[PDB]
Amino acid sequence: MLIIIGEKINGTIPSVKKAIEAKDEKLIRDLALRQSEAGADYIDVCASTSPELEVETLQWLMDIVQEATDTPLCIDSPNPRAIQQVLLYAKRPGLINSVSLEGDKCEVIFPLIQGTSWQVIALTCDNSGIPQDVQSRVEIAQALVEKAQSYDIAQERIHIDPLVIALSADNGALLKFAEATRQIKANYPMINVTSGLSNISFGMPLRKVVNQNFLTLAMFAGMDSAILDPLNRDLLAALLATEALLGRDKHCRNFANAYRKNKIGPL
Amino acid sequence: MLIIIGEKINGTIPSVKKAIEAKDEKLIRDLALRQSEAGADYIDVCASTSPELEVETLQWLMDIVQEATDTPLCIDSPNPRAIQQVLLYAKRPGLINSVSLEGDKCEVIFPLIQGTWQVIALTCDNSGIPQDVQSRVEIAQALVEKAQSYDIAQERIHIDPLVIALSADNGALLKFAEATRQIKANYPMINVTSGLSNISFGMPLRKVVNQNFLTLAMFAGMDSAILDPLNRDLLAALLATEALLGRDKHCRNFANAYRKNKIGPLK
Ligand SMILES: Nc1nc2c(c(=O)[nH]1)N[C@@H](CNc1ccc(C(=O)N[C@@H](CCC(=O)O)C(=O)O)cc1)CN2
Ligand SMILES: Nc1nc2c(c(=O)[nH]1)N[C@@H](CNc1ccc(C(=O)N[C@@H](CCC(=O)O)C(=O)O)cc1)CN2
Repeated sequence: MLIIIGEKINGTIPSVKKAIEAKDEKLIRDLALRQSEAGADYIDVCASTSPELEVETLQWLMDIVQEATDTPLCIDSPNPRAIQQVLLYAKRPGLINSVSLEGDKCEVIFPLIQGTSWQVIALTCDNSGIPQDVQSRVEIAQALVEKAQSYDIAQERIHIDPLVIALSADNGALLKFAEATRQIKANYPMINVTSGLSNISFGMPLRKVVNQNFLTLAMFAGMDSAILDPLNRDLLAALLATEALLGRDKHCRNFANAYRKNKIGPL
Repeated sequence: MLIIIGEKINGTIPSVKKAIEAKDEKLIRDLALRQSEAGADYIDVCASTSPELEVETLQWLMDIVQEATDTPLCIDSPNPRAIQQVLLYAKRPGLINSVSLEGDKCEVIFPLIQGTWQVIALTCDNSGIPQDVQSRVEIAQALVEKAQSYDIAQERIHIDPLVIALSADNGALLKFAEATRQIKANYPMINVTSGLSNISFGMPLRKVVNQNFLTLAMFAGMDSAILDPLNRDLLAALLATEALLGRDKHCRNFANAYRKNKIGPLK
């Protein structure tokens, strides 16, 4: 069954930016609870503030989220020092978003989780940036798994993100995401492949439609977890329909339950 | 690449049945036109009336469609004798819906199109519609073999694996994809086709399920489908899925359609 990382608590979204500035606890609790109620397995928290305010902002977001829901945190920062300084504010282990072959991300994050039950998203990039092909992404995923192994981190705890690019930039963006996913899972059947949805549609109209269909496909290609907006009813219906279509919803009960509970459908 | 057989002109849709009984040509003319304008490659025509009226009703439908559009006909009848009696009324080669190993379907239809027409061939026989993969694959081989008897090339045939309701078999889509893989493997030049609505029988939000089934079936290798191209949401899925599969250079059909208002909010 697809693992859902709810994306909505970010500093990039203007309403969330404004709620952080205001210390608007109600808005953050409501995003937390409703993402959980829609089926999120992790609640992403991303401060998106300046460097010097990031750690305090993450701490505030984690405190408020955990008041509202027991669903575990996905700590989203591009600064491993920030992640280090907030890990202890989590009440239970969750997901770290993320590491990569860039700079010292692995050597800061992996000692911090080596021994505990934290999981980790690992992006397929390194110091030269986004890879320019499938093969490069696959080799980077291998290098990530080996590094993780040297700190005793099992492949099961790892969500490889092959950083899908925009379909407007490369019309093979999905055919290349599906190929990297097949090769990575072929080399590591216990590993998890993850993606965000939004990058795929950057540069196109009706981005929600494009995101949905990419999800519908990415699931069929083997994607195990995804960062997405589970408050998007249409997206949630497509998600659950795709779960039933891939033979993961016994007697289509979850889909039927979601409609009867008015989780999906009009409206 | 997905070849669209517009399903609208049927004798089972209450409104079209009333148009046949009322001889309301305008309605049929506008379904032919709108389905062509939406991109249909073939216009399915199905009488769905008392047997002894079927030939005359098929002829009436074929004349009105033809007068309106050059988009070729898909003659839809469960009675091969009816097909035989109306074939000469088509102004140009189209598609015949359908043959199967049931009764004398092949023995009637194949000599009819030998030396000429494309054909949908269902994977069912005198015992009914098998639900398993292996039986359907074997039935398809038998059909391709019998079609070869009349010099009908693989390229002219659209194999329909008759996908059943997901609520009746949760593996229906998985089985579709596997049948498709095997059939194509054996016959790389053939077409695989499906309708979209059977899959969602017995589930709520049928249109949602149908649209995700379409996306999945396209990635699985479906070549043609009988569907409603007047459905704004289904067309937006279809076109987003064409772009995601690498088939819409620069995403130009998707953008063009959006610009023309074809897909997206009706503003
Ligand atoms: N590891 C990893 N982490 C990530 C991303 C990834 O790729 N991989 N990409 C981002 C995923 N997070 C978001 C958060 C919000 C939006 C966003 O745009 N939200 C709108 C859009 C609404 C919608 O489409 O439903 C909103 O209004 O809430 C997109 C990605 C950042 N974190
Ligand atoms: N070879 C083959 N032929 C077939 C089918 C198939 O499987 N395979 N199945 C049927 C396909 N034709 C239709 C026509 C109309 C509808 C239908 O239900 N239409 C609604 C709703 C349209 C919509 O959902 O957008 C309407 O109001 O027009 C469903 C299947 C019969 N012909």
